Amino acid sequence: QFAFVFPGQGSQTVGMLADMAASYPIVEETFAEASAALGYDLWALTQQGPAEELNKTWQTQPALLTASVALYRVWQQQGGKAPAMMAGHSLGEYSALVCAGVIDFADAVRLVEMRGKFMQEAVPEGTGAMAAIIGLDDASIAKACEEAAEGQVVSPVNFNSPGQVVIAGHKEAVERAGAACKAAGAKRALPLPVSVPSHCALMKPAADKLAVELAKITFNAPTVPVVNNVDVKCETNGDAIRDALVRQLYNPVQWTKSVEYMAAQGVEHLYEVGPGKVLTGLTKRIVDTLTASALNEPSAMAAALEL
Repeated sequence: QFAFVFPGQGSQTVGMLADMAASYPIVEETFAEASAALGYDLWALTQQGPAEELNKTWQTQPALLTASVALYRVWQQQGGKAPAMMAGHSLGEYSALVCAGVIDFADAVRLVEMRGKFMQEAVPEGTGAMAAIIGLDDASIAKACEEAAEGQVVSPVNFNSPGQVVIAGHKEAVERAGAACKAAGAKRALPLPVSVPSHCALMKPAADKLAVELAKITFNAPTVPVVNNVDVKCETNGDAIRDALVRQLYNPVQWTKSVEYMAAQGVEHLYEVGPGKVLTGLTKRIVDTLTASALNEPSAMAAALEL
């Protein structure tokens, strides 16, 4: 049995899905739906860039959601069976919820554009930072962050695998926390092209704004289980899923535990339904007997549909 996993920010690149679109018209048709909802040509953005535009998060997010939904649509069109379960990394959670029939596609495109805007405006540029902590155990990192906070905010915001954890918060506190992580024996603490300090307390007021928008949108029952980032739970109540998306924004993404959870449910393979191979690469580091592969090139898509 397999699950579909859907990537988030960082997985975009200019030119992504070009080959798939050339093999499958439903890709650009899907992007045309999104672009009608957005009021600009999203496909052209993804194909032409420039990178700096594609990397602006209120454009990144709809771009990624659309890419993932397009790939799902190809799978389904070509006779692919539904996965046993779905999960997505931050933005990817929205993609999963669309593919699982919870949120209308166009609604979700508009939603994640607004999500990105709320996120971008959360704090002044130069206020926040993110850092990747490499080669330290989850607990040591949380403690380093606690000690380092000193009435600012800093906390683990992505648990991506054992020994790969992103922290975020106020710039100064993220500096202190990095240093402490190093001191605690971390192999690296790499500063990221952040700005937006996602998935920590700094995102509260953004989350409160998101809540207001989410409430306007119809949520349906999922047709396939979606493991959520915040609680590692498969909610089915439309209104519980909504609430989990609000809480998602200012709480850590529990990716490590979500992958463990899927494995525990009997999932044996993760297909990454989106551009890049980021979640694919995480998989074996979380559960070494799990396999993963991406479904963003025609041939790979073909090979999977043969199974």
